[PDB]
Amino acid sequence: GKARMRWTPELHEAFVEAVNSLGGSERATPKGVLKIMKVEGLTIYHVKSHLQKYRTAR
Amino acid sequence: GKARMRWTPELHEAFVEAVNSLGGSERATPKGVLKIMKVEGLTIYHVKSHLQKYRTARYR
Repeated sequence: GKARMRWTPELHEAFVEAVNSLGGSERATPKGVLKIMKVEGLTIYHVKSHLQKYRTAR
Repeated sequence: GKARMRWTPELHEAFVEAVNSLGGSERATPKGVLKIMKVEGLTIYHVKSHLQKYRTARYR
């Protein structure tokens, strides 16, 4: 049904650094995270999905 | 090895909001700020360092 991204350690680490630079999981936006990460192939849909999961995880 | 924890404008703004809720910079504790901010990797030492500077700051 849904295509999922391969969140490697390196990619997840880049994501967490982006989230933190934007003030944390509650303050960061998918678009802001996407803009900071500058990863070829990454999309809003996938960042949003991961950010929602990250918030769920804590 | 390890990233520096940089106090970006957005992370600083989150900090200031937490301090304000705790009654200002002298009344706030570092652990209280840390608990409010919920940022992965942020430690009591990062927040103490920043809060010590902010206590001496003239302006919000």
